[PDB]
Order: sequence, then C-alpha cells, then structure tokens
Amino acid sequence: WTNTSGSCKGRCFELQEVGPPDCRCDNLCKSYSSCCHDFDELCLKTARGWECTKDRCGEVRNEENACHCSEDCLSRGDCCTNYQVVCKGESHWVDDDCEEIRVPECPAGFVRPPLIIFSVDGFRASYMKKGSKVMPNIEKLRSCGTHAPYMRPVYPTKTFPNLYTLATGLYPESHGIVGNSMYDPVFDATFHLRGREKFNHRWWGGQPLWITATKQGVRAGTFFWSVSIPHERRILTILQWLSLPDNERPSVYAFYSEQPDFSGHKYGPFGPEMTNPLREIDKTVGQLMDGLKQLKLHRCVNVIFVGDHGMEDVTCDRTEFLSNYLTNVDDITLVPGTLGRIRPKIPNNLKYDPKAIIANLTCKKPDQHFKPYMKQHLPKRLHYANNRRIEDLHLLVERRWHVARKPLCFFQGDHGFDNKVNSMQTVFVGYGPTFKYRTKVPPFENIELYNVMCDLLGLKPAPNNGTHGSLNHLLRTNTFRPTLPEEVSRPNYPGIMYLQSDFDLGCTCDTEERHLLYGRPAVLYRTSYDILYHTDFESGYSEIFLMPLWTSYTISKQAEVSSIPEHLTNCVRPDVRVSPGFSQNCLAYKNDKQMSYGFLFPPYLSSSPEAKYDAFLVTNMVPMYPAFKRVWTYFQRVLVKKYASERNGVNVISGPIFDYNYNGLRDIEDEIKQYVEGSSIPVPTHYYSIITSCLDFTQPADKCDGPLSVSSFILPHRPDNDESCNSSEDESKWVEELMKMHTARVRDIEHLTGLDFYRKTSRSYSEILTLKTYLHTYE
Ligand SMILES: *[C@@H]1O[C@H](CO)[C@@H](O[C@@H]2O[C@H](CO)[C@@H](O[C@@H]3O[C@H](CO[C@H]4O[C@H](CO)[C@@H](O)[C@H](O[C@H]5O[C@H](CO)[C@@H](O)[C@H](O)[C@@H]5O[C@H]5O[C@H](CO)[C@@H](O)[C@H](O)[C@@H]5O)[C@@H]4O)[C@@H](O)[C@H](O)[C@@H]3O)[C@H](O)[C@H]2NC(C)=O)[C@H](O)[C@H]1NC(C)=O
Ligand SMILES: CC/C=C\C/C=C\C/C=C\C/C=C/C/C=C/C/C=C\CCC(=O)OC[C@@H](O)COP(=O)(O)O
Ligand SMILES: *[C@@H]1O[C@H](CO)[C@@H](O[C@@H]2O[C@H](CO)[C@@H](O)[C@H](O)[C@H]2NC(C)=O)[C@H](O)[C@H]1NC(C)=O
Ligand SMILES: *[C@@H]1O[C@H](CO)[C@@H](O[C@@H]2O[C@H](CO)[C@@H](O)[C@H](O)[C@H]2NC(C)=O)[C@H](O)[C@H]1NC(C)=O
Ligand SMILES: [Ca+2]
Ligand SMILES: [K+]
Ligand code: NA
Ligand SMILES: [Zn+2]
Ligand SMILES: [Zn+2]
Repeated sequence: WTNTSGSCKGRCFELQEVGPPDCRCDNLCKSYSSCCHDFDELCLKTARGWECTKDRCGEVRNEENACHCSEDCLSRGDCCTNYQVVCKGESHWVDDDCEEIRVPECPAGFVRPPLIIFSVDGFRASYMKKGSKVMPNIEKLRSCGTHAPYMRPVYPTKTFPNLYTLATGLYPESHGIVGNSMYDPVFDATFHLRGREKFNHRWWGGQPLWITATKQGVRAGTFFWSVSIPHERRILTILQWLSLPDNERPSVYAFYSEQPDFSGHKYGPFGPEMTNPLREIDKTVGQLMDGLKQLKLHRCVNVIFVGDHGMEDVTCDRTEFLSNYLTNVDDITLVPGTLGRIRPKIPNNLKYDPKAIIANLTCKKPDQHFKPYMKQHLPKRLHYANNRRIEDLHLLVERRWHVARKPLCFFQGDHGFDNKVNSMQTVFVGYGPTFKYRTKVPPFENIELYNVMCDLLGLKPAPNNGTHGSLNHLLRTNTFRPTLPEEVSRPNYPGIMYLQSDFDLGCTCDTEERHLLYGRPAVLYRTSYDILYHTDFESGYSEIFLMPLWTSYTISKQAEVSSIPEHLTNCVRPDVRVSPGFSQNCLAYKNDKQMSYGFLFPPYLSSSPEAKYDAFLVTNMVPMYPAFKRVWTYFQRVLVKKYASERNGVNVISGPIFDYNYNGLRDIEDEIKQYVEGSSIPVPTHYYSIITSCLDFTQPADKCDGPLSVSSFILPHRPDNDESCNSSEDESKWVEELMKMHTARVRDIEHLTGLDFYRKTSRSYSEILTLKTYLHTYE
C-alpha cells in the first residue's frame, strides 16, 4: 500500500528514492499509482503556457504559472526559457555565432561537464538534410559540433530494443529486450510496449547507464518520462535540476521525444506533413539551449542528439498475408509487420510443424516480399538469435512491406526492418567541450555509444558489445587508451618431420612480410597450431580442428587467374610438416555422400604450377557441402580477382567459423555437433573472408602508406541454397546477392574465431579499432 494522502509540496520531481508506504512525486509515480494526491496540481502547472511575453516581464510571482518571468526567476531556476530574450534583451542561442569550445566553461561548483542525452524517436538520418530552414537549432548543433552522416540502429529497428541498446551497449539478444513485444516461454508471460508487465525488472538485462552512473557515485536524472508530461515541462525539469545545489545536482540527464515517429507513421517519411513535427522538435531543442544559456551552461554541457531508428514508406497496399502460403494460420501467433516471429498460438503445441511451415514460405512467389529463416541462419551481423525470447522461426521482411497473418490508410510509415536498410538509419550529433568542433565522422553503430557516454562521465563501462576506443575520434579529450590483447597461444613453426610414405590418408594426386601485411593474427585462446609458409599463402593450421584457423594471402591487381587442370581435379596431397595423425583424410570425403571439400587458398590464383601444387595440400582443405561450393568456387575463382582489379590488389584472410550454439562466439570443442562422415573432422557453420586494401586506391595493397579499406563476410555453411531463390541460375545471378546479405565486421569475425587482427600496422590502435567495426553495407 502507498499512502497517497501525503503532499508533493517542496518535492516536485525530487530525485530522492521513495518507496511505499510513502507517496511519490516523480515520473514513475503514475505507472505505480503512487503519486501524492496533489502531484498533478503542484507539479504539473500549465497556466500561461511556456513562453514569456513582454507583458509579463517583472511580474509578481504567481506560483500557479507554468514558468516565471518575475525578477527572481533566475536565482530560483524556474524562468521560462525565453525570459532573458524577451525581458532582458538577450539573443536566442541559435542566433549566436558558433564558437569553438576548447574547454568547458562551467559556473562555480561544476566539477565536470554535465551530459544531456536528447533522444528523438523515428528520426531518419536523411531528415537532417532539411537543414536550418526547418531545424535551425539542430542544424547549429550538427554543423558546429561533431556529427555522423548516420548512426546504425540494432535489429529489430524498433523503439524498445534500440533505446535499451543505447543505454547498455548490448545487442538485444544480450540485454533481453528483443522486441517491443515478446513472449518469454520460461516466465510464460508477455511483454508489451503498452501496459504494466514491462515495469517488471525481470525483463531487463545488462547494466544501463543510469545504474552504471549510480553505482560509481555519479548522479543521474530520470531516464523515463510519463507520457502525460509535456515536452516543455520535461525541459523545465531538466533545467531546474541543473540549478540544484552542488550536493544535489545530477551529472547526466535524458530527454525523450516520441516525435517525429508518430507523424512518420501517420504520413510517411517524405510527407509534407513532416515539416511541422520537425519544427516542433527544433523548438524544444531551442528551449533547452536558451535555458542553458540563461544558466551560463551553454559552453559547459555536452549534448548528444540521437535517434533510435529511421522510418520507411509502408502502406496498407503492401502487405503479405501468411494465409496465402499456409493452410491454418489461426493456429499460429505472429509478431507481425516489418518483421515476423512465429510460434504456435498455444504454447508448446505439439502439432506445430516448423519444417512444413518454412517449406511453404520458401521461394513460393516470384516477387515474395519476405524471407523465412530459422534464427541460426539469420545473417550473423544482426546478432539476433541467442535468447529464449527470440522465436526459432523468423521472417526477414523486404523494406516498404508488411507481413500479416491474414486479411481479417491511417498509416503510411513504419520501421523494424534489417538494420542496414538506408531508411532505418538514424541520427547522431555531439556538441560541447568534450566533442570535436565542426567535425564529421564516419557512420557507426549505436552499440558503441554506451562506452562513449561512460567516457564523457568518467565512468567505467560494464561489459558490453561496443569496442572501446573505436569512437575516440569523436572526442577532443576523455578518450580511452585501448591496449592490445595478449596472445594466449604462440604457434609452432614445424619443418618437415615426415615422408609421403608416412601417410595413409586415402588421397591421390596424379612470405610472412608479403602475405601477412598487417601481421599475423594473435590466437586469444588455448590451443595448438602451426604456422605454415608457402609461395602464395600462409596459414595458421590447427592441430586440433584439423584445418587452418586462418589462411592469408595477397593478390596483386595484375595477378593472373589460372584454371585447374583436369588431372588435378581430385588432387589432394599430404603435408610433410604436419603429422598424419593431425591431418584430415580423403577417405572420409570419398565416403560421405553429402559432404565435399574446398580450399582456403584457391589453386586458381597460384603464382606457378609448382606453387599450385601447394594449394592441393591436405592442410589447405576444408569440408564444404556442394551447395556451398557453388558459392565458394565463384568467390575464389571470380570475385577475389575482381576485388584485386577494382581495389588495386587485395590481402585476403579466410577461415572457418564454428558457432553451433549461435551465440556469436567461438565454439569450444564440446560445442561442435557435426563432423565429416566417419571422421573427427569438424564442420564449420560458416566461412569468413576479410579483404583489405589501401584506402587510397592509387597505392597497391602491399605498398600502402596510409589508412586501410576493408570488407568482410561471414557466409553460412548450408547443405542447400534455399536462401537464394534464384540459385537455379548461374552463380553470376545470385552469389554476390547472398554475399552482400552476409557482410560482416572484422570485429564479428574476432568474436567468432578468438583471433585478433591488424596487430602490426602503421596506424594508431584507435584507428584500427574503427576499421574493425566498419561494416560494408552495399546500400
Ligand atoms: C555482448 O556483450 C555481452 C556482455 O559482455 C556478452 O554477454 C556475456 O557473455 C558471457 C560469456 O558467454 C556470459 O558469461 C556467463 O555468465 C554467466 C552468468 O551470467 C549471469 O550473471 C551475469 C552478471 O551479472 C549477468 O550479466 C547475466 O545476465 C544474463 O542472464 C540474465 C538472466 O537470464 C538475463 O536477464 C540477461 O539479459 C543476460 O542474458 C543473456 O546472457 C545469457 C548468458 O548468460 C543468455 O543465456 C541470454 O540469452 C542472454 O543472451 C546472468 O545473470 C555464467 O553462468 C557463465 O559462467 C559465464 O560467465 C555473460 O553472462 C554475458 N552477459 C550478458 C549481459 O549477456 C556477449 O557475449 C557479447 N556478444 C558478442 C557476440 O560478443
Ligand atoms: C523504453 C527504453 C528504456 C530505457 C532506455 C532509456 C534511455 C535510453 C537512452 C537515451 C535516451 C533516453 C531515453 C529515455 C526514454 C524515455 C521514454 C521511454 C519510452 C517511451 C516509449 C515510447 O513512447 O514509444 C513510442 C512508441 O511510438 C514506439 O513504438 P514503435 O514506433 O512501434 O517502436
Ligand atoms: C497517510 O498520510 C497522512 C498524511 O501524512 C497521515 O495523516 C497524518 O496522520 C497522523 C495520525 O497519527 C496525524 O497526526 C496527522 O494529523 C495526519 N496529517 C494529515 C495532514 O492528515 C496518515 O497517518 C497516513 N496514513 C497511515 C500512516 O496509515
Ligand atoms: C502448404 O501449401 C500446400 C498448398 O500448396 C497445402 O496443401 C493443401 O493442403 C490441404 C489440406 O492440408 C489440401 O486438401 C489441399 O488440397 C492442399 N492445397 C493444394 C493447393 O494442393 C498445405 O496445407 C500447406 N502446408 C501448410 C503447413 O500450411
Ligand atoms: Ca558459439
Ligand atoms: K563426397
Ligand atoms: Na534455391
Ligand atoms: Zn522508436
Ligand atoms: Zn514507430
């Protein structure tokens, strides 16, 4: 029971923690029906609106007014934000020239620059192009501070997963808010964006910034605002908190606006009706900045202007219905719209038939505007599988479309799609003493921001998925000095210890400086492996997994592609430096009716026939389904050379990935669940390739003076090409399309392999971290 007879007098929006029996006077009080009886009366005044007018200057204070224009308002901290402009002849902040802020200029008693996070819902990155004609305050923040052209949200590109990712630095699969709506089979309970279940703490994992701050003795303002509280009151409240005594004042603040998302849904992102909401948000930013100027804080505070996701054109006329594909959709529950998650209507309904459902949803219409995936087959870059709240069956929906269960307008916009889709990208601007001045930075992922906010606050971040230091380039100071991980396993460099006669493998056959331009990868786990040198490639061959952890080679732009001769079609040779016992055997391949093999270094790119025979080495071989071979051969034979030509040479590192439990992390031996028939040769779930060149394409890759350029992939190792609806055609019609979908960051590959790349370069470690987080999106 909470005793609501208490009073909020002297208590409005108090930061003090207040539990029942006591009644409350904060933002959460309504959700808990715990407000004091006079909360709305005392704490939510609205009289006279939010702006001083000339006729109010030097009024006697009426405590019934929403804000004040009396002479004493400044000392008390409750002036309307435009008081000085109207009453004292000052200028709005937006009308002042931009001046670099080289160090914080903070009033007496401020020990560090406060951080204010200004989040806007559904703010598409491209809205920024509207510029000062529509958003003069925001344009000033953007042009004078540090901005990215866009910031990449997490999937699904909806509000709750993204706001909580901003707060935690975690992927949804890790923080647990995997959708605006979700079912947890262990709780047997359902979470919705609207309603009370979401208030239960059991849903929310990781450690959000406000808790990190609090635990480390840094005080936070609210990070939740009741929907009933107007934006003007949110801003006034923040400004009032900033006026508090040194011993009460928070260091970090959050503002949230539900616009322009609401209007985007109603009118679509390109609607003329979007101008007004955008003007309104700008006016709010203006109130904040004017208010800060009144407090002499406008050159003291760090401000982050950040969105949760973008907005796409989606109308009623573009809806796929599952009832067109499946016979009884009333027996399933679909989380619908811009994504699909399917489970039986009755939890654990035993007659649920997922393989039959997937088969009926696979490439059944030529223009089909979604694609079904078991979650472990989703592109690894989405990091969307390792959580019990994520249904096994997922539908990745085409941009501009919806998926609905059945047929049984008012909306022209929506979001939720694949987070590399352009329309889903959102905004980032940082302005203030700790950010750079008039600086543009490359796009980056929202998972990175938690570390930076911790930096801006002097906090040590909880473990998260950001790569700390990858955003140091946004900052004038307070950068984090990263340190290189220590290698855990040093390699063996084995010479010949055997003879061809030594092997009974079933086969028949009738540098470091040049091929590892950025140094050899460090192995960050305990294992046993051999460095193997060759004319055309180097590898780290694992004695445990019976194949390379990595194969590294450089291909000049002028490099010549050769065919493989018909007599060498099935040539596999023993490797005299590696024991027969630590080798794969071709008998297993001849014997497995479903699994073939491929090579990490492609024979096609041999320097010479003598060298080409090295490519057929048993230690360059890896297990590949014929379906995958269609992809890999096209990549090895055609694409690698094409990249070399377009990029002026490339350095390639390729290898296997084992992630049977789909947690995005290197499997231990125990976790591997498939082997070549009759053998102990483990089967990769994916194959990766990291392709690097000189950012300045005029320089060849091996002669690169400056920054690097990288693209990487994590290709799923599957027994069929059902994912590619056009795979019956020549590889030139579908393989690249598949590869683009499975683009990846180097950092993703690092998690999955336990390797550390780019350890020997002429660039800073921070620059390299940025490179490792880069994602080539093909948008
Ligand atoms: C992104 O970054 C995160 C954060 O570093 C990484 O996630 C971590 O992975 C490691 C290694 O697998 C896990 O270590 C294990 O920890 C558990 C004990 O963990 C419990 O206590 C910790 C610490 O307080 C807590 O964080 C954990 O929270 C998990 O479980 C909660 C209760 O169910 C849940 O509410 C919360 O959301 C989180 O669930 C997620 O992780 C679990 C696995 O723990 C997973 O089953 C679930 O689906 C979610 O993904 C938990 O109470 C020990 O038993 C082990 O010995 C081992 O030490 C961390 O627990 C895990 N941390 C978090 C917060 O997820 C990711 O790997 C990284 N991803 C990538 C791709 O790099
Ligand atoms: C709810 C997220 C929980 C915690 C994360 C909090 C903060 C994250 C970091 C920085 C900025 C601060 C944000 C604080 C947010 C406060 C208000 C929180 C939720 C309001 C939710 C809301 O109003 O959603 C509106 C819906 O139209 C979204 O529906 P969709 O359009 O379908 O996604
Ligand atoms: C709920 O709150 C009211 C307000 O504080 C409490 O009312 C006071 O209670 C004591 C009774 O011993 C009186 O002396 C005061 O006159 C009351 N104050 C007012 C302004 O009403 C009430 O006690 C609380 N209910 C509880 C504790 O169950
Ligand atoms: C998958 O689609 C096929 C239709 O292509 C469905 O087959 C129908 O099933 C009903 C009863 O099961 C038969 O009486 C109809 O004759 C079939 N339709 C056609 C056009 O042949 C099948 O039911 C679907 N499977 C699922 C799981 O929805
Ligand atoms: Ca794994
Ligand atoms: K075979
Ligand atoms: Na196919
Ligand atoms: Zn949103
Ligand atoms: Zn929305």
